[PDB]
Amino acid sequence: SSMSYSWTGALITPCGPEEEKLPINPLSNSLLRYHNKVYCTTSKSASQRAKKVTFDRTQVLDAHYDSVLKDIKLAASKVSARLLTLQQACQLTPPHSARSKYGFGAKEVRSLSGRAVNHIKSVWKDLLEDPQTPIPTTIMAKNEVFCVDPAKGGKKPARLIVYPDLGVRVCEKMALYDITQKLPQAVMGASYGFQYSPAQRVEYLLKAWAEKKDPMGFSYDTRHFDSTVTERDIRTEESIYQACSLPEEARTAIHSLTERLYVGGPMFNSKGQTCGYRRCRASGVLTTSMGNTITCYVKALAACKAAGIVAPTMLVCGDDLIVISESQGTEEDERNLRAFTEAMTRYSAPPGDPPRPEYDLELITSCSSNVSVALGPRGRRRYYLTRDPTTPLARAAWETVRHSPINSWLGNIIQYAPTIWVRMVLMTHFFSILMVQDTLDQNLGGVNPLDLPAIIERLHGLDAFSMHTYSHHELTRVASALRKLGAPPLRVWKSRARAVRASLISRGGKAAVCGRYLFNWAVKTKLKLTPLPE
RNA sequence: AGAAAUUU
RNA sequence: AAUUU
Ligand SMILES: Nc1ccn([C@@H]2O[C@H](COP(=O)(O)OP(=O)(O)O)[C@@H](O)[C@H]2O)c(=O)n1
Ligand SMILES: [Cl-]
Ligand SMILES: [Mn+2]
Ligand SMILES: [Mn+2]
Ligand SMILES: [Mn+2]
Repeated sequence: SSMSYSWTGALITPCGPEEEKLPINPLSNSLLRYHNKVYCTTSKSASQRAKKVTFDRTQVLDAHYDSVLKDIKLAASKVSARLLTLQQACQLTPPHSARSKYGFGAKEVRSLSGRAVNHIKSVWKDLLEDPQTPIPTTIMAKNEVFCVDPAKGGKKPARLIVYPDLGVRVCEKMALYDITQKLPQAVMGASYGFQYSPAQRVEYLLKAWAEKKDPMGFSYDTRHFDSTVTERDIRTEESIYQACSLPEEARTAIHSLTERLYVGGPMFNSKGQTCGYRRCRASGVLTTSMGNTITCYVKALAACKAAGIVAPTMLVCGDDLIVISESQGTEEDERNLRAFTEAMTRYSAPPGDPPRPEYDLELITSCSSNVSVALGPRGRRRYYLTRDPTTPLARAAWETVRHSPINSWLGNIIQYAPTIWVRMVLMTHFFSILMVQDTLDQNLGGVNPLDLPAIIERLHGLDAFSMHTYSHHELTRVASALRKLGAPPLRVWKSRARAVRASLISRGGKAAVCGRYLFNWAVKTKLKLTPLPE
């Protein structure tokens, strides 16, 4: 029936200028050599993304769907939820949120400027009065950085972002924010993945795995998920929101937002022209993340039920899920995953890469990450979270006039501190750079480099400083990513580490603690590391 | 230059 | 600020 998009043919314009690297990258030309491989998805590529997401959806549901949907509404009934004062909603607006077409931006919104508040009052009135005139949206290409992959296309075309004006964004929050805080958790219980920390994720997966007599695992992801969301899906999303205790005033706002915005509408490029019309998810609305997650969850649990998946333990984050089940033998397991996929396709969530049964936790990737294992100080197995380092390294080398990648190095150092690639490569590079600059005592994205050992202890355990004997998978993949980006191989990073280390120790203070803890892997004379007050 | 979550 | 979807 429904096409996901129609296009006028008007271009998808830039929302400002898109910078390119320079002939010298002084911060990353000692990190890696192959800068030609590091690119940023551009709005020029958006046309290509559009061709790939424009297609015809033919959803076909069934008792398993209907049944899972029922039970989900019985959960929604436990939720009571409130409107949010116009002012509270204003102040959940992020600092840089794109300005309104109507002469005010996020400074005003956030500080409750009167011009902004009246406009928002009027917009909210109009949602209550008019429950049908479609609401215009702006469409734009997301600028992300990646490493080229000649196997998988060369250069990814840019993601499409579609969003209403700022006034509308605030009103969304008024109507729905509280729901976004109660509904998913209530509907999905422990399957709601965003509720967990990475440590909890890892523990959860191991618990699910240990619980089975004979575990089987797999993951799933929908191709161009936002395109695959049907008008009917979005209304079923509404109907699930409504199944809560709500003020009547919310119900009207919800229903109006659904009908005028969420279910579809016209699209304008940044230069103002009509660009096309939309009959699927607009990734840009408040309900993007909750919608996606709940909707993926319905289809997936129905699909599980269709396929025969036994004793499923699920974990869902948007369109990404992991199911750990009781295996029924591999011959049956393959058959059931094929069925799972057929069912998901019928429901309109067709697979990017068709899934496969797995019987080892390391081989299950989801949200671009997987669990892995190394040995700890005493020799116990220590399970942790990791990923292909290709992208983070690529982003580590993204230097332009406007952008510095140092903050990425730090963010990755913290999130993935226990990984061999963070420990040997990123840390080494990061510290090495700040020492030469003489900016160790500086603050980056409100974090003090010299705090890192503490920060890493609070978040990952003291084990993150002594881990050893990384897996074959992990070693292979790291080696292979460095070669792919023209980086030194790990042995060189060993050298650079020793040098940085001694150079850090000789400075004393917290710097020396950094040198001693973050780099104890780099020495044969390995010191006994004690917990840290801070 | 969209939203949310986690981390800080 | 970082990452993810
Ligand atoms: N930057 C992003 C990335 C994903 N998403 C949402 O999450 C969905 C699934 O993410 P994905 O990483 O599998 O990308 P798709 O190719 O499935 O669109 C997208 O279609 C978007 O609706 C988003 O809203 N903003
Ligand atoms: Cl141990
Ligand atoms: Mn997807
Ligand atoms: Mn309604
Ligand atoms: Mn995904």
